[PDB]
Amino acid sequence: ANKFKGLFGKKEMRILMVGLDAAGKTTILYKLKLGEIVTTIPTIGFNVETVEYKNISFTVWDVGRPLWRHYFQNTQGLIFVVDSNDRERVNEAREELMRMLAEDELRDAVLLVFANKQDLPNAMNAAEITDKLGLHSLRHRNWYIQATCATSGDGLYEGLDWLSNQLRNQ
Ligand SMILES: Nc1nc2c(ncn2[C@@H]2O[C@H](COP(=O)(O)OP(=O)(O)O)[C@@H](OP(=O)(O)O)[C@H]2O)c(=O)[nH]1
Ligand SMILES: [Mg+2]
Repeated sequence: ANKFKGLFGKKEMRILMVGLDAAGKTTILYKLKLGEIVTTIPTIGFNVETVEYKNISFTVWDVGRPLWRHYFQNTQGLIFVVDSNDRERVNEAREELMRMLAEDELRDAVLLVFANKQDLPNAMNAAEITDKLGLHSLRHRNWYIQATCATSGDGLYEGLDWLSNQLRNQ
């Protein structure tokens, strides 16, 4: 029994999940067990991973283009995954997140931040990640931060349940 397959209602739901390389995004995709990850290379050096099961679709790429903006406009949910143990690159994660949120095509996207790798000893917790990313500053933005360990699965249901509920009841 796959807990994610009935988590997104029955209407079309499109989610874009991005983040710096090594944040844990591909790990999350596999954990959903929603089918084969299809990799496309729309242009050399731009790798896109897609998972689709019935009404739910995840699109994934690393950050850090015209095609990006066409992916944006159809995006209802935006997930930003961050390596909570990588203090050296947390500011870079912030700048990439803020760059995406400045895009008009994502103006109405609901934002879920996965503060990933919470299993590691010296990982910043979700409150610290919230402050380092400046999420309290966000304007006209429906956002949530969820502590996760993608390799164990902890937190993934909780975050996606929050996001799905927001998308289905608004
Ligand atoms: N400790 C820990 N590691 C995690 C967690 N999530 C992902 N990882 C690990 O981090 C590395 C990068 O994950 P990946 O999903 O490839 O990230 P990406 O797709 O965002 O680039 C992988 O290890 P490798 O590259 O070494 O195989 C993966 O196993 C987590 O919650 N905790
Ligand atoms: Mg990857």
